Amino acid sequence: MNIFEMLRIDEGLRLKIYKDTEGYYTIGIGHLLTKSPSLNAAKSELDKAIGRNTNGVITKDEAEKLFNQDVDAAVRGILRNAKLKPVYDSLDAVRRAALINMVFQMGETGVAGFTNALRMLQQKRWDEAAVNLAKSRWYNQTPNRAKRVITTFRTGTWDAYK
Ligand SMILES: [Cl-]
Ligand SMILES: [Cl-]
Repeated sequence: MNIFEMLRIDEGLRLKIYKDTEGYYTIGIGHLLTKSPSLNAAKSELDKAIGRNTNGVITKDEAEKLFNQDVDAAVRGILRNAKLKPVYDSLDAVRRAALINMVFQMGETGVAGFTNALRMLQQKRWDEAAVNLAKSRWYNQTPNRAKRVITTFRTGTWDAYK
């Protein structure tokens, strides 16, 4: 198992503009297009991201190309964030995947805000951080996905995904 596969399981793949769990226009593998309520706006962003007139539909390769940029971007965001970097550096390969997943989903700012759990992750207090991670909107809105990530942090294995 690896980061790409993990995230592909969590976000799925759609070749046509869709709405996310929050009602936002998305496409491909969890690629947020816009938070605007307008499909046109979504469409224009899409065209701009792909570089062609797409009319709301992309190919598999295109979805994969956006996905590679997005994963790369998330990793770099972690590496550049003063609060995230230390955390990522202190972790094993599997747990690094767990933090990258959260960043892909909720952004750097989002994750950076889990102050306490972050500190707990740094101290390698697995059980405690996991409990803290569950007291959040994130866990309450996407409980199945949050459980998977949270188990990954607790255990350090890919079991929740196997
Ligand atoms: Cl983009
Ligand atoms: Cl879920």
